[PDB]
Amino acid sequence: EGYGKHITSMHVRNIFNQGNQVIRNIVKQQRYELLDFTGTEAGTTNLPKIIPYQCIWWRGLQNAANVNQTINNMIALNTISYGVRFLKAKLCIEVYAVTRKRLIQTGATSYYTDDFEQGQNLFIGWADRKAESIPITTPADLDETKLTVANTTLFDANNDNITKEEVPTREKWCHTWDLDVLNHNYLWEPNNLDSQWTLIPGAQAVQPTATPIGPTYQEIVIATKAIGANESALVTTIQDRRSYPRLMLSQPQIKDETDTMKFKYQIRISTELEMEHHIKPDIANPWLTRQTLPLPALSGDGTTRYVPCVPYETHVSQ
Repeated sequence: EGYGKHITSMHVRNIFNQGNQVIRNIVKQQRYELLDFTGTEAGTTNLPKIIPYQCIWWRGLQNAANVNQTINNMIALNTISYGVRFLKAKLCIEVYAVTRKRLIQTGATSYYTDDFEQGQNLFIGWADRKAESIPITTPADLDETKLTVANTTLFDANNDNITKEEVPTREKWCHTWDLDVLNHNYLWEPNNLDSQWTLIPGAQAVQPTATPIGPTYQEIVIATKAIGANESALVTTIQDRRSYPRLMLSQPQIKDETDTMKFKYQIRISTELEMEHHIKPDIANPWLTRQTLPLPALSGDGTTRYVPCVPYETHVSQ
């Protein structure tokens, strides 16, 4: 018998883990940006300005210069992680200033000037009553400033469907999503989120026929995975339905002597998406993908992509 101080008989011991380790990263993006309803150019128009939180721009793809390190952390962790679960998403819009171009006419100059409105607000619209979609072409289109849809508005005199929440200056609007829909201990494939036509977790059973997504929107997923040419994994899980109504920013519609008085806003968009990275285990186990199903994405040859914004889910008594 060994007399050492630390001596103890061997219990069955293997230190290598099974993947129980979880890093709980957050990916933050914080942006002070312009909302311009004045101009005639693209997203500067009077049209509402969409927030495509379905398109998982939380990465901050709409520009390459907004990458912070939280991404650079996510990019790394996705290298060492077999799977991920997004357990929260926190969106907060601050309204610092409000501004509107007043029209001035002198000597047929017909120039403009800007005025502060402390009494008007920023209307945050929801599609919650209607079914709508977001056209997507390039990551740039994910910019919530310059993103628009033609002939769309938050104000329809015939029927007003939108659910609206007005944000004054010196006031913030913070909405939060719970993005862990995956029961039975399934996870999301690691993604560095370099694709705009990729989408957010949650099950909107709708998918465009022109861009068939596959099962991952189903409330029950029936899917397969390659895991090499020799093997295949059958990924099968339940995930709760989720409805992500189109989130639209807009000014009030003020009929003015000429054409619907225009405002412009200064806001700070604060986005922190919370991710739990389940790191790859100490030993290679490619078959862990049996627990992972890819992030939903719009697959197709087209240059443009229409994401379902589907507003809501009826609740039936049971």
